[PDB]
Amino acid sequence: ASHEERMNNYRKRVGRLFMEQKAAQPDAVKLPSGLVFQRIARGSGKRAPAIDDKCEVHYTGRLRDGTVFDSSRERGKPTTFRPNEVIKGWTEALQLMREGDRWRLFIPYDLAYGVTGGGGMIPPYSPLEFDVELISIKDGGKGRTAEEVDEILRKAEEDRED
Ligand SMILES: CC(C)C[C@H](NC(=O)[C@@H]1CCCCN1S(=O)(=O)Cc1ccc(F)cc1)C(=O)NCc1cccnc1
Ligand code: NA
Ligand code: NA
Ligand code: NA
Ligand code: NA
Repeated sequence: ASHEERMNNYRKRVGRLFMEQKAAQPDAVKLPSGLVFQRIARGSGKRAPAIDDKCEVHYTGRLRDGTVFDSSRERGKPTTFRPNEVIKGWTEALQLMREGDRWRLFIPYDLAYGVTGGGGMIPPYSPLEFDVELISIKDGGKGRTAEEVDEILRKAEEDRED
């Protein structure tokens, strides 16, 4: 095995251990895609964004070792994204969040920057950790209802072992 293969095998191994350890947290929820989240706060909003709604958020992104690769909080002002403009783990999570929700997201590499990595700071095969707060959705949000979301999340917890 070449060095690159051995290095990426290592990256995949420790990344998978990280994902497993975070999914085993009692308040963590694992979704079928592989996305894991913990609720930091439950918002009072009643609608999740649609795939093309503009979401105002505060976030901090960290690698498995805690290194911060990007943070709107450090910039002192929120950032606005649509779900269809962001990595797959965020696209999925945002459509399951309502205004005021604050989540810790644990994103496996295949729902993040994948085999190439990104930004110079995220190497190949990196899981990512985000603390994300959904502050507002432009014009209220045209996605799932709070009740639709909660059923998905309830049912997701039920079928964890499946
Ligand atoms: C301007 C922004 C809309 C772009 C967007 N950003 C993100 O989706 C993530 C999550 C949301 C917060 C922002 N970040 S981030 O903080 O992780 C970026 C980052 C990475 C590495 C680093 F070193 C520093 C920062 C992006 O990349 N989309 C392209 C794409 C889509 C699907 C698959 N792959 C790539
Ligand atoms: Na971390
Ligand atoms: Na939610
Ligand atoms: Na990644
Ligand atoms: Na990566």
